[PDB]
Amino acid sequence: MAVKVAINGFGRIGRLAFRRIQEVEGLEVVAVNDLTDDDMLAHLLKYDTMQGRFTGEVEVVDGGFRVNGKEVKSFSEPDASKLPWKDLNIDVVLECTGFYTDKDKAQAHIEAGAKKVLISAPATGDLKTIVFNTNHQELDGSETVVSGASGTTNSLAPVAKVLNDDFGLVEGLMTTIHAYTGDQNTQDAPHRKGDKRRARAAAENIIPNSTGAAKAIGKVIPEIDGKLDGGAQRVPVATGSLTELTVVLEKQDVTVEQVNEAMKNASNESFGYTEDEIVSSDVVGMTYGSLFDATQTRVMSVGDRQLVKVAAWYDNEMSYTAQLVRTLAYLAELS
Amino acid sequence: MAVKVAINGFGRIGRLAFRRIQEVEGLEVVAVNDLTDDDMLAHLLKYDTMQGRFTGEVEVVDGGFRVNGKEVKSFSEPDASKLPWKDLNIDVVLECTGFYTDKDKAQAHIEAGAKKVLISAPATGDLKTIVFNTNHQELDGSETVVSGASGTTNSLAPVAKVLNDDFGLVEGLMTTIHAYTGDQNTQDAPHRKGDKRRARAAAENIIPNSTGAAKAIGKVIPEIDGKLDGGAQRVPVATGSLTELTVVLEKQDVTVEQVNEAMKNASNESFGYTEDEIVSSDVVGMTYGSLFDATQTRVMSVGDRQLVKVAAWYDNEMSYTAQLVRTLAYLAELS
Amino acid sequence: MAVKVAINGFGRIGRLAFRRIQEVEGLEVVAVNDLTDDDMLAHLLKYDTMQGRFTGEVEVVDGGFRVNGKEVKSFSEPDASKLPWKDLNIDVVLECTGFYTDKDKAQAHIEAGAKKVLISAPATGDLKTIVFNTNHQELDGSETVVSGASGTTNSLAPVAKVLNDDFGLVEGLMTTIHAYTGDQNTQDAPHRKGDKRRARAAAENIIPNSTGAAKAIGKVIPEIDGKLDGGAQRVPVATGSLTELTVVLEKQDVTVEQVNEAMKNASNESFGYTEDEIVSSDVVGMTYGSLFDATQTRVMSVGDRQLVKVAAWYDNEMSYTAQLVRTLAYLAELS
Amino acid sequence: MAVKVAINGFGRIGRLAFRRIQEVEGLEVVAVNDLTDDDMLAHLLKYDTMQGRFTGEVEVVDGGFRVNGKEVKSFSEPDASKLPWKDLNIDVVLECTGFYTDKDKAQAHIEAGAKKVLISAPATGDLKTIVFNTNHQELDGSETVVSGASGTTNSLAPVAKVLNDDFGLVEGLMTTIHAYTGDQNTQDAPHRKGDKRRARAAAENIIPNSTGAAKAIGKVIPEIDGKLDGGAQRVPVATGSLTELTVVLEKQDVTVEQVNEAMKNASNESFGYTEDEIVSSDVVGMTYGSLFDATQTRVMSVGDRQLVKVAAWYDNEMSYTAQLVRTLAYLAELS
Ligand SMILES: NC(=O)c1ccc[n+]([C@@H]2O[C@H](COP(=O)([O-])OP(=O)(O)OC[C@H]3O[C@@H](n4cnc5c(N)ncnc54)[C@H](O)[C@@H]3O)[C@@H](O)[C@H]2O)c1
Ligand SMILES: NC(=O)c1ccc[n+]([C@@H]2O[C@H](COP(=O)([O-])OP(=O)(O)OC[C@H]3O[C@@H](n4cnc5c(N)ncnc54)[C@H](O)[C@@H]3O)[C@@H](O)[C@H]2O)c1
Ligand SMILES: NC(=O)c1ccc[n+]([C@@H]2O[C@H](COP(=O)([O-])OP(=O)(O)OC[C@H]3O[C@@H](n4cnc5c(N)ncnc54)[C@H](O)[C@@H]3O)[C@@H](O)[C@H]2O)c1
Ligand SMILES: NC(=O)c1ccc[n+]([C@@H]2O[C@H](COP(=O)([O-])OP(=O)(O)OC[C@H]3O[C@@H](n4cnc5c(N)ncnc54)[C@H](O)[C@@H]3O)[C@@H](O)[C@H]2O)c1
Ligand SMILES: [Cl-]
Repeated sequence: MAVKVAINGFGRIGRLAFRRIQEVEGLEVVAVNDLTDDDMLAHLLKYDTMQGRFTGEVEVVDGGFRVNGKEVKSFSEPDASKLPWKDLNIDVVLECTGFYTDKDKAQAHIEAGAKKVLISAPATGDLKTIVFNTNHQELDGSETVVSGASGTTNSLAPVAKVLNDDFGLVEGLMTTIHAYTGDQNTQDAPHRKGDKRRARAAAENIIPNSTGAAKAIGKVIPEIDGKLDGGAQRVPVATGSLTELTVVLEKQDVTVEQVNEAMKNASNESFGYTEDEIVSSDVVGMTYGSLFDATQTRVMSVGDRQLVKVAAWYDNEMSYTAQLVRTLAYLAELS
Repeated sequence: MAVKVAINGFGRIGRLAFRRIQEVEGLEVVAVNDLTDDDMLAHLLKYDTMQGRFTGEVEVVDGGFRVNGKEVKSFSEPDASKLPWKDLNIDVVLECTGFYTDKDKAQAHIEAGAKKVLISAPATGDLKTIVFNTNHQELDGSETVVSGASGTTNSLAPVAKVLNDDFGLVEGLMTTIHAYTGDQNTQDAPHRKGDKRRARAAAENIIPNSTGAAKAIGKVIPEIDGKLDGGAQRVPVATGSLTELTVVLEKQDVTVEQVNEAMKNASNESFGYTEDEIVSSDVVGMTYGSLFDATQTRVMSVGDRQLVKVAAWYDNEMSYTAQLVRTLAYLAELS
Repeated sequence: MAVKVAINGFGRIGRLAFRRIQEVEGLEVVAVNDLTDDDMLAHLLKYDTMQGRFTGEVEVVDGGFRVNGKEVKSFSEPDASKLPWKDLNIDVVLECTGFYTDKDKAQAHIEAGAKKVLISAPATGDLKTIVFNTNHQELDGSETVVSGASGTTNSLAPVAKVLNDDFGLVEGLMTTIHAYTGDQNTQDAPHRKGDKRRARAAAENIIPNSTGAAKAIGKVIPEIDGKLDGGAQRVPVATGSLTELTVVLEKQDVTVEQVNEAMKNASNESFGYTEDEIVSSDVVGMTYGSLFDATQTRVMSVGDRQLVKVAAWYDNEMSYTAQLVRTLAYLAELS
Repeated sequence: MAVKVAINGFGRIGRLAFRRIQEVEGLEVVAVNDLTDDDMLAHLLKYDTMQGRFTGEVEVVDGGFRVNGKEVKSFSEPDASKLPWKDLNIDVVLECTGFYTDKDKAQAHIEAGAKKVLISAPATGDLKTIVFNTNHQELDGSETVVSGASGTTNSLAPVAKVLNDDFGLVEGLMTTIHAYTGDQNTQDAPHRKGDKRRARAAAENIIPNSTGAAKAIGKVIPEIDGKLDGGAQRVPVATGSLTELTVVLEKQDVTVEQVNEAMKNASNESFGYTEDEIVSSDVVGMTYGSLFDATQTRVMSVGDRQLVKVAAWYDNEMSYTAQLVRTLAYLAELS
């Protein structure tokens, strides 16, 4: 039958990965783990502020919940090493808690009996960081623990690859205007990780913040390692984000048209192209990992010296989740 | 010299109580306790999203911080029983963590050496619940643990008293349209206390939620115990709230004017009166505990049967804080 | 073939009425009028911040736009008396500009050649005010200008009817906690109609405001004329709203359960029932005119005197639009 | 006595300039013009969602309003050529309506009798564009119509000057993450100027949009004419903005520290310097034209090739307004 998936952390990425799996044959979520009870899990699956009402039926049953007639087993175990993955025969854990973002920590799922772990974030340790349709083919099926990178990395990789392949990337700087996330406080309050900015009221501020997306791009595209860096501004939309990239290229006399054309030629189910004057809410729930926006391309030329600026939208939620689940499927399929 | 105050929980209420104590002679905050470091505390005192920049100078120093030339000792101790209150000679603890909202739990501060505790919230146990300028005179100086009630209770009490004194309260229902607070999640997520509504994205929803304010009004005004109940709708403003009360009265043929008049006559530093067409942002940072809005008075008469509706604004932060600090001062002065 | 509909004012209600007519056979929108060009119209139809991407294809063509292979003629004419309705054989104008909310003013469409007008708001003059599934049967086919009421009226009517039929309505008061609309300013600015509250930053305040919904309920349910009144708080969500109604009933010893069952028994495609602890975003895009929320029903009893409170959600946009289009269909079919 | 000022367009910039003039001696606002009545004007002066309650007393009087005992005459006249500026002896009109942003159009105030006009925006035609403390010394007193530039320009100019003087500006690109403003729609609607992005729900989207600030910088700093370009993202905060500038410099091996120090050395009352990890609400109401944020400086070095990124905050309202008022004072003082 299907690939057996357990989701660890039924949060934003967890539940959306659950929804998305509902429309990909060969994958079944058989178990979910988190820190709450079934009443709350079922409820947050059914209702979603940004992504909309869940389409199927959800019902609390014994030991978990039923979704469109399928039993999902649920657990409330903060220590992953104690999860009953061996008895459940879990083929892949989707690790979406935010607390196991390291090869050695995530290993706990393997000890508990899962065959492989896919982490919904950048992760430290000796493992591959994968953006689907940019470098998934670097997976060979011997990996046990894999990172699915970040929303920002997924928005940036296909854009950066085209810039480098077609024009030769000398260097660039990124800013991501990014929806606020669960890691920010509702009101000004002490922040768990001592970040004085993620401390502030999330929905009432433009908030500068760091991201590894550009700095660690070299893990996704080794041939440009060290050539990008940048940061983020977290702003008050609840999901939907934009990556602006300003670069220096080797090729001279570059034009808006050549850049846009090159992006369009690279488009697929991960990397979308648009020429419509859209805004963030238009990309909520979209399944492209990156939507290239040709209306935002600019070229500064002073004499023979040029800066090239481009921008790609991503739903930091659904865009990333759709990539995560593509990498999931590919990863499972290799065994 | 001054009354020695320690603040437990340097959060929204804690920091604002600190600010407000800066302009009230005879009160000095000598200690603060929370779960973070000085860098974070100093920072959140200096900067405040809704309430504005702190006016004085704040500098991180050894074992705490200096504010306008005064040393504040700071601690990072979750178990209150362990705080050095005896060494510091604490006269009153302002208990503003949200975790000691009960007479027996709050007792921990007394064991630790504080003479008295004032809790920035409704609290269970055998103790007095005080709304300044409605029933603060019920304090005699033999109390060790006192509750300052809630924001909503302070908004409501003075309105409820006038209605009862002047018209005879038969019964009523309340809804507070309330700013969202720190116990709501930033994004849809499991809620610590299992509340499926406080679980939702705070700044993106109208959220029905409970409040004891009306049900427990009888602790502040015994003679109307059991006559009020109601709830809240948490909405996306970061601070600033409104209490609507709909009531049945014993007196007949009541008019809008008679109600407004009676409210105006009862106005003081705690209970304000306005006839201007204001909106929530207008009351941010105000120091009335309750601002009666005459433009919102409504009287429904069918034959000889009437419903009377009124509304009072409050800054759930600063209004409550100003009331809290008035009570603190009165409380400390009684010994 | 189909009934020929022209939409006047391609705004929030106009474009959603357009979307909604795409899925109701026997109605075709053949013309649209507004104050802009086709580029803008096509665009606002394609992309909708709260209601999501339009599903079909939209293309600017000559003299209007093409939707799913169908030609829509578009005009840019502020004076309705000059629209080419006679030439286009318009059966019904859906009047959604906010500028023709009066029988005599709306008469301009009839002079221009439309057979009938349906107004997407309360309207003054000698005409029927219709809430589908509460009093649409009051239409006999001799009306030329009809009002579809307001979102609030549509949320309230079916609730008020069950209350009266099953308990005897004595009197009541309403508050609707309501998403902000286009008649509010983005920033504090002079307000076109002199309302000092609708003048304020819409997305940054809780804003009291008037509404005729309750006061004029007797146009929809004559037997309770004069027994309801109340107002609105406009709050920062971009669509989705809640009506709170506090009532006195002739029936004594009423329980929460009795009220809830009576509501459930009246449910249909206009009046939904829920027991889930939902929040405003959960109703965005729903097609019930009114969603009764059983979780919010309260009964305050003091001796034999009771106040009953209930609450019904409505997407002020899509709920109202769904009702408007049901009324449109029924209206057109009577001829 | 004082310089006589009239404010045309008592909008955000108009009212804030009015407040700010209350604390600059030698300036008196004697008259205000807009399109509303006195009730509305007085009210919007008193109450301000982001900027707070006005401190003095405001009272509607005959033919205007009284502020702190001073009579302000008010008018309701859309055609500036008809304003009674000669009878009032206006020395300067502050042109803040957004409808006279051109030398020839603004001439109308001169014909009506004003001696000089200062425009609260970029303006076309033969006139000087002034950022106070960057180029106000280019004013000689023979100017009759002057532009105060934009908030963005005022944020950018001092930053760009330091970059050019100390390192040699080769070229650069700018993005401003900007609070939404009054020219955006509350809900998705046709936009007055045909802009399909400014058409969208302002407080629910990240919205790319154009700005002349970088492109026209050469009007403020001639020696870098043509070297900058860029755009804006309008995001959901009601006021408070950030300018990010990414540049190529002549000087090689530039460091973060060198850049920051050079910015600190240039600081004055128009150009602030900070090393605190602040967020947008922290700059609401600040009087710096530009607040340089040292924590956001980055230097990307690949071999011998560098990009330098910096960022400066501004309250697009109060920062701009304080700059406008300083230019007003200097302008009037030259005659
Ligand atoms: N845009 C995004 O939200 C986004 C995009 C890509 C990746 N990510 C990453 O994915 C991860 C999750 O992000 P999120 O936004 O979904 O966070 P979230 O807070 O919504 O989800 C975390 C969930 O996991 C649960 N959890 C926490 N500790 C646990 C434990 N020890 N055992 C079991 N369950 C536990 C929490 O209760 C919560 O339900 C993070 O690493 C985040 O950085 C987020
Ligand atoms: N926010 C309001 O509108 C408001 C109004 C009236 C009353 N209150 C009440 O005041 C209390 C706190 O309110 P708040 O909004 O400031 O909460 P908050 O979210 O700001 O948190 C308060 C602080 O308590 C600290 N804390 C938590 N546990 C602690 C511990 N064990 N020891 C020491 N410090 C600890 C937290 O780190 C935080 O800084 C609550 O009881 C609340 O209901 C709040
Ligand atoms: N939006 C809601 O929540 C809601 C709910 C129920 C009823 N309504 C009512 O429907 C009507 C429209 O509401 P909306 O919120 O969709 O407004 P809106 O501002 O989005 O739409 C009005 C549209 O009509 C256009 N218009 C204005 N004058 C015109 C004219 N003279 N000729 C042609 N076009 C013109 C405007 O350009 C705009 O597109 C109002 O009466 C409103 O009260 C609104
Ligand atoms: N909002 C900002 O951050 C900001 C910053 C710098 C400059 N500006 C510029 O300042 C100008 C005004 O901006 P705003 O945001 O205060 O706009 P606003 O809409 O808030 O105020 C404009 C005012 O002009 C009045 N008005 C319009 N036409 C008029 C007429 N011809 N005669 C008399 N009064 C008229 C309106 O009633 C309104 O009060 C614009 O040119 C704008 O670009 C805005
Ligand atoms: Cl995150």
